[PDB]
Amino acid sequence: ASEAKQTVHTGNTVLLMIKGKPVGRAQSASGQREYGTTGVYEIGSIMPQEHVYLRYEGTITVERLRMKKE
Amino acid sequence: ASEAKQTVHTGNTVLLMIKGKPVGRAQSASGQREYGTTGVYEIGSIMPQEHVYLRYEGTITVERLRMKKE
Repeated sequence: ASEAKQTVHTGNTVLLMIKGKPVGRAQSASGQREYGTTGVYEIGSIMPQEHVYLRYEGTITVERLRMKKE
Repeated sequence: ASEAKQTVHTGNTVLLMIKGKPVGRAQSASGQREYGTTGVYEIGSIMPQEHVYLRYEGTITVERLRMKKE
């Protein structure tokens, strides 16, 4: 039995590709992402009035076993 | 302590108003005041005999985040 209504990605389900070649023996990939969300405050209340996005940042980290070639 | 019970004013306990409308996004206000207080000296003592007020001056500075309107 194979159902689509629930499914999760897994290490076996996902290829990593660079320039149209799959990366062999990749052990992990970690993608991280940040928007710099800054809260707006003013005289008259302690509450945040608003949030603003100010600076996008992100990194991709890859661990791999060192092959003898490629 | 409850806001109704604090002994000290704090930024949330006060509002800034001009022409009967609250000034939004107010970050700070600084009020300064000078009296020109000058000491009088005379021959026979090294010490000021009295101080006198000469010229009142004062400035109020307001700083805000710039809104898209108002």
